[PDB]
Amino acid sequence: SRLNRESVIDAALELLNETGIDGLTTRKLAQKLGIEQPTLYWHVKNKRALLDALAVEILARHHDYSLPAAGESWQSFLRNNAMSFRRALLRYRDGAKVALGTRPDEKQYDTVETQLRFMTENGFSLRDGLYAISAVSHFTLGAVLEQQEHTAALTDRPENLPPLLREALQIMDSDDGEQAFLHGLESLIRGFEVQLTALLQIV
Amino acid sequence: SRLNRESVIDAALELLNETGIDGLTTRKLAQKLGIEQPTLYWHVKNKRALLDALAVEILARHHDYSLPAAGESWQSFLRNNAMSFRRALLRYRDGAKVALGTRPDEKQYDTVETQLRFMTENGFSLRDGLYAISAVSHFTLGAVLEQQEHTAALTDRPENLPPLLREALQIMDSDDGEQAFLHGLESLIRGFEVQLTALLQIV
Ligand SMILES: Cc1c2c(c(O)c3c(O)cccc13)C(=O)[C@]1(O)C(=O)C(C(N)=O)=C(O)[C@@H](N(C)C)[C@@H]1C2
Ligand SMILES: Cc1c2c(c(O)c3c(O)cccc13)C(=O)[C@]1(O)C(=O)C(C(N)=O)=C(O)[C@@H](N(C)C)[C@@H]1C2
Ligand SMILES: [Cl-]
Ligand SMILES: [Cl-]
Ligand SMILES: [Cl-]
Ligand SMILES: [Cl-]
Ligand SMILES: [Cl-]
Ligand SMILES: [Cl-]
Ligand SMILES: [Mg+2]
Ligand SMILES: [Mg+2]
Repeated sequence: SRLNRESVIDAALELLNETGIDGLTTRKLAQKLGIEQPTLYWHVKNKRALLDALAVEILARHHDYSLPAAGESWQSFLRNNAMSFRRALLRYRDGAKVALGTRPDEKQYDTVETQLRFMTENGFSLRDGLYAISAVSHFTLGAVLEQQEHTAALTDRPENLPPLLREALQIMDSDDGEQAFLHGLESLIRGFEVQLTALLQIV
Repeated sequence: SRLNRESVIDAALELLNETGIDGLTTRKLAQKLGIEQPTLYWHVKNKRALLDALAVEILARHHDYSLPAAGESWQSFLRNNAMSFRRALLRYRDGAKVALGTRPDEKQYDTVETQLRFMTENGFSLRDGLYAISAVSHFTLGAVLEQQEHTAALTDRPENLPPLLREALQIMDSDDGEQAFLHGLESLIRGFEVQLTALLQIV
């Protein structure tokens, strides 16, 4: 079928959604596209290049809150951004795994620059703004990964529980992870705020 | 060589450290142990079972701060716990990936029960204590994953940067991730504290 970037990525995303990140091999991608491997190699040199581009396209397709609204507070922006990031990562199987370790793509420069600039405009040093942004990303990535990967293990295989753990597992099995995610997100945001407002005060 | 649980795990950990989580196949494990695949299958039925046990053994070997000291504050415990968790996950290549999605093992029941009990004793509901513990784990897992996975991509492949992003990348390349990790950890902890102390107050 068609082998422009867009179609190669479409097909890769589809494949990722079926077989997960393990199953995203160049041989399997070639199979899905209906082509021979040297044909694919002309367009896609290895798994790594594919993963970088998938990371970018996942956000381009489904990350709709990349930018602060007019007059939006930094707290509100971080909140909306994190929820959108989460939604995008959950869209595809192992999407958070795909996103891991990446750096902003040229196509993401203006977006991430605006994010960073906006933090500094709200009183953060570049460093402290970056630390807050990173912590939000890491927390969100960790939550999504444990949610997605837990689900992959339940279909892989299936008491003596002490009571608090028994109940803690009941709490976790009664929700997809969103409740605990949103709770931790508020904690994290308020903590940045305490830090930011403290200035040079011991806090 | 010897095929008790301990030796199988030793060898798997070694293999993981060399080839990462992709390279941890039962065929390669058999090769390292010097055995045929049906021999290995008797001891290890699939990759999933191997991963669960590796998650457990990584913490057993290198997670030394699983339990609160006598009279230790919950804040201090969470801090020390998170640092220890991080250190354990960084010990092996893709260790954080190995740990993802798991649930406490029977061998971890008493430990995690004590953690949960200790939070409740310090004023948290079981739910809120769990939410704090989870957020710490997720944040820590996310940070380690992006640190480890970033490093794997630098050896996989190698300007037009706007200034804030340029500098943000300089900041990130000048440290292994620990500084930003420890900064986010304090934010997260203080946020739990604001939540906890607020009780029924609007906060
Ligand atoms: C500022 C920044 C960000 C990210 C990032 O990886 C990064 C980096 O690797 C080095 C220096 C700065 C950054 C994000 O991944 C990203 O997910 C992202 O690309 C991004 C985006 N493209 O919209 C975001 O929404 C941000 N958000 C999840 C906090 C975050 C912003
Ligand atoms: C309480 C709890 C924990 C963990 C966990 O996975 C979990 C769960 O899946 C369901 C319900 C409760 C828990 C941890 O993974 C673990 O990493 C862990 O096993 C653990 C340990 N074994 O010592 C920890 O140190 C904890 N810490 C990283 C916050 C955390 C505690
Ligand atoms: Cl074409
Ligand atoms: Cl295209
Ligand atoms: Cl606002
Ligand atoms: Cl033996
Ligand atoms: Cl043994
Ligand atoms: Cl203390
Ligand atoms: Mg990133
Ligand atoms: Mg866990």
